[PDB]
Amino acid sequence: MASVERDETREHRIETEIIVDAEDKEERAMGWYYYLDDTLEFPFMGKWKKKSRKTSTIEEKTVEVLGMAPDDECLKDMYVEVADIGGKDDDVYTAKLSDIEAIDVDDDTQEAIADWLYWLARGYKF
Ligand SMILES: [Ca+2]
Ligand SMILES: [Ca+2]
Repeated sequence: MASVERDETREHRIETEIIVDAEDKEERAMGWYYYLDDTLEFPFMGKWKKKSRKTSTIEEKTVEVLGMAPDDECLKDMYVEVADIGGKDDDVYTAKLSDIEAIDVDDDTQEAIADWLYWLARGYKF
């Protein structure tokens, strides 16, 4: 639980659109995956604020975000394909959406990310 709520409007829009028929874990994951992709307008630039290896601290890296991972990944958690801008600029990886923040993106893309970060802080429902 966390108080990451402007009002119960978010909970009701999750309930009446994203997960309305979903409660089996695969459906919960797919409901989130479908509406998050559709809201996000990839490609976009972001910071991979990777949870550190040392502690609950952050090891940031600057990345280009190509798209959400396959549905085969997105059954377990929200994930995104990413390419390192910092040095490689020629190779690709995958990151949790839970460890990404967008940079200079449109409002709808940024809202999907912020809303997912609220769900992350809330402690999930699947
Ligand atoms: Ca069901
Ligand atoms: Ca889309």
